[PDB]
Amino acid sequence: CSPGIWQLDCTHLEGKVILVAVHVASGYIEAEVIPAETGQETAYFLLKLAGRWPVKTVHTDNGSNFTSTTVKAACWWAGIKQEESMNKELKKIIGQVRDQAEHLKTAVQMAVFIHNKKRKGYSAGERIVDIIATDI
Amino acid sequence: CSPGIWQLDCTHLEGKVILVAVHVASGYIEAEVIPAETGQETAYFLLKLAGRWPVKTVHTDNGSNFTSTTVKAACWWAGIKQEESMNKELKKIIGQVRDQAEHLKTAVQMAVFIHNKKRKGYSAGERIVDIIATDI
Ligand SMILES: Cn1c([C@H](OC(C)(C)C)C(=O)O)c(-c2ccc3c(c2)CCCO3)c2ccccc21
Ligand SMILES: Cn1c([C@H](OC(C)(C)C)C(=O)O)c(-c2ccc3c(c2)CCCO3)c2ccccc21
Repeated sequence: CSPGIWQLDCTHLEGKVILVAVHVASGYIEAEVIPAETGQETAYFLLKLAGRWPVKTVHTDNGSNFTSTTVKAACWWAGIKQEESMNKELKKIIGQVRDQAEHLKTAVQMAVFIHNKKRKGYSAGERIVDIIATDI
Repeated sequence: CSPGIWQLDCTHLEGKVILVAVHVASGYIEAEVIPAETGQETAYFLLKLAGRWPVKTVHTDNGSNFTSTTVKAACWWAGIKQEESMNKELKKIIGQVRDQAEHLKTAVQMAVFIHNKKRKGYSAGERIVDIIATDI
């Protein structure tokens, strides 16, 4: 599909919030552990994401995630418009690696690493880079 | 140069710590505002970075940044080996945009966005994506 389409959602583990972004065209994932499931966190995350990738449109499974003024401000400034089982796979790898790390965020980043590097025969990271490069 | 070489340093503003990573071959920047200039923050940042890009070697202007056990553990797990004026340009853009945002971290991410999108005639983001894709 379009190379600038992303998907953004939050999942929960150990009473903590995990913000997950998926480059739909590729399956590449970015994730962060946030204290509160607030629009301020979502907006800051969006700013980080747009400065790194060409983000055209963002989809979500909880539309109310994108109603706060802070979120709309972030999408406005970065020129972003609104528009899986990835949470389940990521939760799988997280469960697999959880005991190697004290904090949940470390295991989250470990799982992101594994998922993006996994070969399927390019990997998710290779796929996102190649799609965005080709589009150039 | 080699597409897997990164540069990592911390700068200071408003009594806060900004961790800055530069993809040397391209000039692409990632940055985060951290509470303390500790090895734990550096290690977590490195885990995030390696899961997103093919990180082979990391250089720094403060070698003692990479002596903590936590840092070496992160480089071990991700398979990372040790080995500008970007801080000044980034500080420039940050100064330019600082009044549009309440928090420093928002202005930092704004500056990262501007720098990575700036045209020079591809941009830094386009360059990193194209280098890493070509290397594929
Ligand atoms: C607290 N802590 C952690 C780690 O937490 C941070 C990443 C935030 C530092 C955590 O939650 O277990 C590490 C550590 C660093 C790297 C690393 C791993 C664990 C596991 C996967 C591979 O990479 C570590 C090492 C020596 C002392 C203390 C440590
Ligand atoms: C506190 N706050 C912020 C912003 O802080 C966060 C990003 C952490 C939310 C800050 O430091 O000024 C924003 C805001 C959101 C997006 C955005 C900008 C500012 C400026 C550049 C373009 O993008 C915002 C909006 C409505 C109410 C409160 C706000």
